[PDB]
Amino acid sequence: STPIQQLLEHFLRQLQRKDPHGFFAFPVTDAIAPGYSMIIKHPMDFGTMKDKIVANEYKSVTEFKADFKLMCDNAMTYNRPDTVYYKLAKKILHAGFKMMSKERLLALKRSMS
Ligand SMILES: COc1cc(-c2cc(C)c(=O)n(C)c2)cc(OC)c1CN1CC(O)C1
Repeated sequence: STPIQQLLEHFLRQLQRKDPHGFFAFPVTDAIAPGYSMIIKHPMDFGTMKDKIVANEYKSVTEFKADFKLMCDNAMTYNRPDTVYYKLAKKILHAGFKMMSKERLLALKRSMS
């Protein structure tokens, strides 16, 4: 395992503990959500992101943040605002971007000197 992999696994774990029922743990299927694929063209989930970290598919924290935003955006695009999925996606989005903020990544960048 590499330093970037270790850092991405930490961010992922801290994000995964916000989803207790595992609604974002594995991909959304047409069986679980009717006509999902007709609406969501670029699907994403925590499990897909885990495989990518392991496969060393992330060159930056930005690439990781982009797949995380994608996951939350898809849940807010498919589901209406009064649903449990939309509300959880909104909360985990705000949580991930506070945790992976410019101020936090800057403090980290400066600690690598
Ligand atoms: C992958 O797992 C599920 C994902 C969803 C889900 C549905 C929509 C529409 C949606 O946008 N997102 C993001 C997730 C719903 C599920 O069923 C209640 C499950 C089943 N699992 C949950 C565990 O408790 C059983």
